[PDB]
Amino acid sequence: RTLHMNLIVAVDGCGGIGRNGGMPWFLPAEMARFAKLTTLTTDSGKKNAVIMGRKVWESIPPKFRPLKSRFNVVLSKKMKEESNENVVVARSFESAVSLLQDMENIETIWNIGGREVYELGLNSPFLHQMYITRVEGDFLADVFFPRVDYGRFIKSTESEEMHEEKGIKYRYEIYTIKTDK
Ligand SMILES: NC(=O)c1ccc[n+]([C@@H]2O[C@H](COP(=O)([O-])OP(=O)(O)OC[C@H]3O[C@@H](n4cnc5c(N)ncnc54)[C@H](OP(=O)(O)O)[C@@H]3O)[C@@H](O)[C@H]2O)c1
Ligand SMILES: Nc1nc(=O)c2c(Cc3ccc(C(=O)Nc4ccccc4C(=O)O)cc3)c[nH]c2[nH]1
Repeated sequence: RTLHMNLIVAVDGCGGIGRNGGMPWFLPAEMARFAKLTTLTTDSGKKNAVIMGRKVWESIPPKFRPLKSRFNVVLSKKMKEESNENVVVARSFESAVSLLQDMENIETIWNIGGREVYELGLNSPFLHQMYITRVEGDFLADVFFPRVDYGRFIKSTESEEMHEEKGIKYRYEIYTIKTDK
């Protein structure tokens, strides 16, 4: 085998995710949870995969650019091939998903996004869960999360407190596709 593609995103009050090619906020604790959720595997020795658009890859600091302990797939029609063994450039979403499903040591595909990547994942058969961090307020984003029918999902009822860093408040949400749930 089973292979799950889980989308992971942090949206503001207007569903915005990005502003001026970068993120509208800095939340170290939320980013630490992101790294944990996208890195940990039930079977050690197996790895997780992160599939991202070109602009997300460019928004990752070059010192951390190949996301450690995770196999990196970058969708791009323009970038040259990446010589690194942990990064691979895929020219289409279907080819990227096929390449990931071929690799046996990949446990879970974490769609970390870009709007087009989020939409493609939302239409993928491997779609399992959405891990949505809902941030309060309007950060005047220029790039947004795709429109999505939450009626396709079941919202997990675990107790979710409010979190706050640097006066920025947010809360975690987990949705599971109704086909699986
Ligand atoms: N808050 C969050 O959780 C969050 C998450 C992700 C991103 N963001 C923000 O949002 C922005 C990045 O997202 P974005 O939507 O602007 O861009 P993106 O999807 O990250 O990157 C777009 C690029 O990816 C490539 N691409 C996408 N789908 C493809 C496909 N099916 N086949 C081939 N190539 C494909 C193309 O590369 P070429 O241009 O080379 O063809 C395209 O121009 C930044 O502002 C970032 O900080 C925020
Ligand atoms: N929720 C949610 N938040 C996001 O920021 C986001 C992004 C963009 C992004 C994704 C990852 C990083 C990054 O390098 N992060 C880390 C930070 C500290 C320690 C380790 C890591 C690591 O992963 O190694 C930065 C930016 C895509 N999708 C997202 N979803």
